[PDB]
Amino acid sequence: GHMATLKVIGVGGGGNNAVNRMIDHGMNNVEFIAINTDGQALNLSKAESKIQIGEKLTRGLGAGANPEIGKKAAEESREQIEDAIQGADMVFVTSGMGGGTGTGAAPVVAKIAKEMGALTVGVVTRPFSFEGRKRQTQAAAGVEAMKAAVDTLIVIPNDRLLDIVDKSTPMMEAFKEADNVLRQGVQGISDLIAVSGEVNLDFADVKTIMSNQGSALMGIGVSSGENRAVEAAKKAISSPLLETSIVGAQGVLMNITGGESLSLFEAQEAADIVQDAADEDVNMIFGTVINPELQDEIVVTVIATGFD
Ligand SMILES: CC1=CC(C)=[N+]2C1=Cc1ccc(CCC(=O)OC[C@@H](Oc3ccc(F)c(C(N)=O)c3F)c3nc(-c4ccc(C(F)(F)F)cc4)c(Br)o3)n1[B-]2(F)F
Ligand SMILES: Nc1nc2c(ncn2[C@@H]2O[C@H](COP(=O)(O)OP(=O)(O)O)[C@@H](O)[C@H]2O)c(=O)[nH]1
Ligand SMILES: [Ca+2]
Repeated sequence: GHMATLKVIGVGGGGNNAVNRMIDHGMNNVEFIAINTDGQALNLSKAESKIQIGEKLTRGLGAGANPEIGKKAAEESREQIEDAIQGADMVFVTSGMGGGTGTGAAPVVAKIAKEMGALTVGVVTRPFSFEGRKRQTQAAAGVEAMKAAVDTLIVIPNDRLLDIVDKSTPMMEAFKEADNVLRQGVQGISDLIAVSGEVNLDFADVKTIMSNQGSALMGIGVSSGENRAVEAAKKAISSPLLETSIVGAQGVLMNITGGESLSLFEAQEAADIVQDAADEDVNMIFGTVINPELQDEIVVTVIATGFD
């Protein structure tokens, strides 16, 4: 045995960007890997591990919006990608769909990770509508290839970022909001592995809900005071940024963390919120953690799968 190990792999520009910002934000117990055709971007990566793919193919340039180049680049560097993944129990592959490198290389990276035995989760963006129909169509083909290669896929349409900004919100601030989805998902699973809960969930439960599943929702809700459990549950299952909503979920992993005041009744309330919002009979795998360092705060974390 061993404690399950997580790796986060950014593929292409947006994925590299997300890795850098996640490192800026602070992340423990996760190995970051930056993968790119673009050697200039890779040289600026904050990631401990860097893989320049397609050296012979692009000679250190990007893939110039041709997803076939990203795919061939990943295939040319297959052994390097294998060596960088080796040992991971879980791999998150993050990439912006629509360009040349991520669209083509990220599904190959995901396929390698899954063939190497890792639980493989993709977190990808679709391009803004203002980038045009061709970019959207190219990205859609990437999303489909991603879905065929991963265990579970989280898709963030970049157009959703236009729903959470005002007319002055800096573009980089909007990008950081999108980063929260992956980042807090990683932090949640890390905490799940590391702590023996009063009603415990561990990596085998993660595998049961996420293995070979397709579309997924991951979310988290923190609340306090009067209706804290219902509120936190509602916040966990309702991100404005995700393409896949909770509605239709057949499998759910749900954890509630609270202080010593965490009540049985409010645990039921929270679990019921997820049940009814799913509008399905949900196979729930339910966990609970008492963190006495919490006072009046409750945290609800949800991963939902089983839509397809
Ligand atoms: C700044 C700030 C204030 C507050 C309040 N916070 C902040 C920042 C962050 C960042 C993340 C969080 C909340 C994390 C969370 O609470 O996660 C619970 C985790 O579960 C656990 C955890 C421990 C256990 F002992 C057990 C168990 N019973 O042994 C247990 F179950 C959990 N992770 C997942 C999960 C499932 C799928 C996915 C994927 F994306 F991969 F698809 C990711 C995560 C689930 Br489902 O559950 N905060 B935050 F605390 F809100
Ligand atoms: N949300 C977000 N989307 C991004 C970011 N960077 C790029 N994108 C999106 O990702 C798409 C592909 O860009 P990029 O990753 O640079 O292309 P690649 O390097 O060829 O894979 C773009 O068309 C944008 O829609 C980012 O930092 N955040
Ligand atoms: Ca646990």
